[PDB]
Amino acid sequence: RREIKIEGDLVLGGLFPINEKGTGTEECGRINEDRGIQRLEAMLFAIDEINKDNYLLPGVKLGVHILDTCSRDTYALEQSLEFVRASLIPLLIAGVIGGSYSSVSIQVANLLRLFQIPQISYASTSAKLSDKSRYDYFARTVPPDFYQAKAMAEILRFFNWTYVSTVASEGDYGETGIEAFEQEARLRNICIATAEKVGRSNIRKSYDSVIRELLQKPNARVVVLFMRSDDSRELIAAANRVNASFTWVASDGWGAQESIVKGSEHVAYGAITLELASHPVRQFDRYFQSLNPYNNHRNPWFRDFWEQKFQCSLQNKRNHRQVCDKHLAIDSSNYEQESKIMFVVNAVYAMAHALHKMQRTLCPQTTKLCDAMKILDGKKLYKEYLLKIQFTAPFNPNKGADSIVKFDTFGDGMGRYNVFNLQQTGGKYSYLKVGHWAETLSLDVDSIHWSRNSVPTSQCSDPCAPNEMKNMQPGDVCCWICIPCEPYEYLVDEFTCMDCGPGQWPTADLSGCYNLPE
Amino acid sequence: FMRREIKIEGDLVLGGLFPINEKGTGTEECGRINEDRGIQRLEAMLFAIDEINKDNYLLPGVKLGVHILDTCSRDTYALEQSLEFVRASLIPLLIAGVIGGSYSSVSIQVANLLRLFQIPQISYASTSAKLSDKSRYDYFARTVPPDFYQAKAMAEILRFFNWTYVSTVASEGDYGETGIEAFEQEARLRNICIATAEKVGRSNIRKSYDSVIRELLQKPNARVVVLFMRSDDSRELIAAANRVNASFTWVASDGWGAQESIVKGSEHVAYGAITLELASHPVRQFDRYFQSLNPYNNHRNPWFRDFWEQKFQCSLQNKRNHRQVCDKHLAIDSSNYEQESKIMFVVNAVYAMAHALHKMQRTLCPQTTKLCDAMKILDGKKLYKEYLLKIQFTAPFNPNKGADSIVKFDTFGDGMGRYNVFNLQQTGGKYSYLKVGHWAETLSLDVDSIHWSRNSVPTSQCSDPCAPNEMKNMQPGDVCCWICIPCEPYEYLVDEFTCMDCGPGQWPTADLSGCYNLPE
Ligand SMILES: *[C@@H]1O[C@H](CO)[C@@H](O)[C@H](O)[C@H]1NC(C)=O
Ligand SMILES: *[C@@H]1O[C@H](CO)[C@@H](O)[C@H](O)[C@H]1NC(C)=O
Ligand SMILES: N[C@H](C(=O)O)C1[C@@H](C(=O)O)[C@@H]1C(=O)O
Ligand SMILES: N[C@H](C(=O)O)C1[C@@H](C(=O)O)[C@@H]1C(=O)O
Repeated sequence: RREIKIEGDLVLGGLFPINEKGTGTEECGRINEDRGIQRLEAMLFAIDEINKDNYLLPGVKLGVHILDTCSRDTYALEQSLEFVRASLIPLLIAGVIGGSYSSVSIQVANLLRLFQIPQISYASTSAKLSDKSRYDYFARTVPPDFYQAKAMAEILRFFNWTYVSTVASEGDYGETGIEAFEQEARLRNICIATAEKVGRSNIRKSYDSVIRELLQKPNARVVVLFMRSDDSRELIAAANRVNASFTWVASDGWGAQESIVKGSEHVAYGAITLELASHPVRQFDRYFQSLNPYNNHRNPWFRDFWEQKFQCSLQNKRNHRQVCDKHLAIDSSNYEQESKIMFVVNAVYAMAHALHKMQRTLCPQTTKLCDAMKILDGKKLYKEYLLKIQFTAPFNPNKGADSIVKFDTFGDGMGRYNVFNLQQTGGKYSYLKVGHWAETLSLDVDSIHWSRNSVPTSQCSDPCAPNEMKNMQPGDVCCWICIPCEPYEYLVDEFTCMDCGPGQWPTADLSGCYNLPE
Repeated sequence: FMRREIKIEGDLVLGGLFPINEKGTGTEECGRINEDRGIQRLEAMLFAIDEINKDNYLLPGVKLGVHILDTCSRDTYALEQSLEFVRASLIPLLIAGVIGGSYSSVSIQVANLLRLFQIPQISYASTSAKLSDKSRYDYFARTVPPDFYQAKAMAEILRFFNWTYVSTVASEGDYGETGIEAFEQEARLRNICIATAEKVGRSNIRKSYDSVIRELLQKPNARVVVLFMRSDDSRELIAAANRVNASFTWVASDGWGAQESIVKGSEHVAYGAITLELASHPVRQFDRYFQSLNPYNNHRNPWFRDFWEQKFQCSLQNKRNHRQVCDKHLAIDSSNYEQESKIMFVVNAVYAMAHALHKMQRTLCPQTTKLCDAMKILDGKKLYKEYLLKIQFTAPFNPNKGADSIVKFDTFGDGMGRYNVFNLQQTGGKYSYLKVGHWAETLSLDVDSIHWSRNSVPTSQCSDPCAPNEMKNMQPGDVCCWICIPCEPYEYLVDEFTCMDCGPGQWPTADLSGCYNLPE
């Protein structure tokens, strides 16, 4: 029963997948270091900054009530009940920052709307959340996968990968994400060899079984992935067991996390992944690296985090071995800012700017929470927050690279993505930015390192022999057969053989006909 | 400081929600006791549970407990209270299902909460059509029909008496608005125009209502006013009309229904009103039960005392600093109590949940009549889809079995769309409601037994009637309003809307019905 409760004049609830999904009968498992602990600290970071800022909510201290979602929608939902009992020890919640997984953000959203509690997600990308008729108190600093799916399909359409396999996570993230892709695929004449999907309480066999099925479609060497972070790790490990090798094209679920490929790097080599377009928040690196078990007591999960990151033990762990060097530290050699940290910070600041404007509007005489704001109107708040437009928390260089945080009419963020390629050049494995997507695809193909040093081929059928075969399309529009032609016929075009006619014969290259002698 | 509730343990527990108290006015959350739709309905659930707990053929071996809460007639409050039902699935009683919501707004919000934890819910009075949408309210069912039908019965009654020009007033919320929306659609199809569409709502005071009356008055021709309002709001509107002594022929939905409490203190303003209510029949055994209740033998209902003091204008030792202690011989009886119109639906709702749990226990626990391990943790999703397919004869408390006394649900989880039409009379010096018809699929009513307002069957049309002596009825663009064109002295009225030349040698009769020959 861990949580972070910090009092304040106004309190923001927070939800993070601090722990991985519990396996079997347990509800929570291992620590999610980057997407759990880091992101949690980024909200703590943002709250601290805002509490030191004399121009944003001066006179109104922001507190928090942060809870673990353990990467499970049902668990996050039960936890969230904590945010609403509040409006009846318990802290009144002005708004909630959170949900990483779309499924948890959705369920939490169905609960928070009942009590008019605004919610801002910093990572939930499902297109379902754009529906303001169902999630009317939900907003997010990231875009809907309606766009990510387009970026992925256009990438395949570029390298002409017309025959691919897809595996998607069960849940609102993977399923709706994969559906969007399928639609985008059709429109670009891309066929799906086989559509697999893993899900809830799935064990090895479920994944091993997916690898087998992918293998049963040898021609489909490129496999599209729209899977949760946890499931991705599982699928990669499975491929590693039977040493399966495909060119992976995964969504942000996998993203640019090295943790997903750890221990199966050669299997994911050459993979192409996507992640929302972002830039690290510099002041955050300083904050996070200054954290250690001695100065960070407000984060009840930090000790378990520390022990797992460094393979520790102090006096607060199970019956293990190897105590830990008091000189260990989070630093430039073992830490790298999580890709979505920026969105966590701007989500919190968005809520703050929305409360600030509301306080200036209802409390014109003081900087304090006046009686008129004693009981917040969350409906108004949400429609005082949707219209917000401000420059990304100080923590962002320039102001011309469109560093403005604001929301769509659907409460969504801008659909900008970056494309990455998992390389290893320097002995070590890393993600290199090899392109991006803003409205049209963009990537310099020369910097990409493929699997098996060769740009992958993923088509239904083998290419026809030149010397004489014509391309023949059967019933579908992806597969075909090759029909060698009569020695006296030439290829008027790729799919049609025609008689050169009397006195004539086809040219060595079969492009035309030359006259016969004798 | 003291938030009351009823907690009775059992092998299985049913949550309950009833508007025991009226909406609180101003800063307070709850107000006066709602006697009929509050206390009665509450006790009808306690009644049903007792009977079930004595029935050896229904849930024998499994005692039903309850967790009944007050909604104070407010969705937000009902919502906060319901949280109690979900925390339970984590002192607290585990909820197998919830019986409740009277007002649609509370049933809807509660349904939005309960579905998240797959807790089945059966409402005994919420009629909003929205609730038929199993894509949003997938854990909700009800023993009553959607107003999709009630609105049709109302529009067909107007179309009958040719009331083509009417005003409407709807309560803000899912009951009044969706209800009035259905009527508006039904009206158009039957060529009925709406003079003015008013609507009262949340935190509304006198002026909001007085203002509605004034606007109704600004449409004198529309003498018939259609109402689709909550009980509480209805009472306000009628009180408002009573102040400026405004008089219209009211056609109200079940919200008003056949409650005498709505008209009390303004009976002459509501005289001749026509109201609808769901077709039901009193549950005889309940009369006996409710009548045997008194502050001495009914300690399990923590609201009964307040109830008592208000019904009789009492005081004992558990009340404010008032006067007049109360006669220890008072008693609820045939002279001061009449079964609330929807009691039958509360009993059936509760019985439906029991039958659903009963069938599930017989299925999952084949060796005993006890709640076996297999059912220690109920699968609410299954319960709901074991409960939707339920079909049984109305709790013993219903005579015959041929008048279709079978409780079941639509594919939408709704009940059957059958209504009764009532007329507010006063013949015997006292005001009362008289059944003057009913609606099953087609309207039906014997016009002769109806007592109208101002002893004359109302006229509710757009334009003033044409002068006889020479005017012809003329229809412009719509089918509700018209203009009257006096005719030439040499024209007669071949028909109400047509003037024709009598032709040479002839001249129209004083009456204008024909032409007579000219002398000279
Ligand atoms: C097939 O893909 C290659 C690789 O980008 C490209 O050069 C070529 O133009 C494409 N051909 C088709 C079918 O458009
Ligand atoms: C309604 O109008 C019809 C047709 O004009 C008429 O026959 C009927 O009597 C009217 N209904 C009543 C009873 O007012
Ligand atoms: N975009 C993911 C989702 O909406 O579910 C979210 C990823 C993240 O936390 O960055 C998590 C996921 O892997 O699904
Ligand atoms: N049928 C009403 C509704 O759906 O809201 C319900 C009436 C009742 O409790 O009998 C209450 C109301 O007044 O609206």
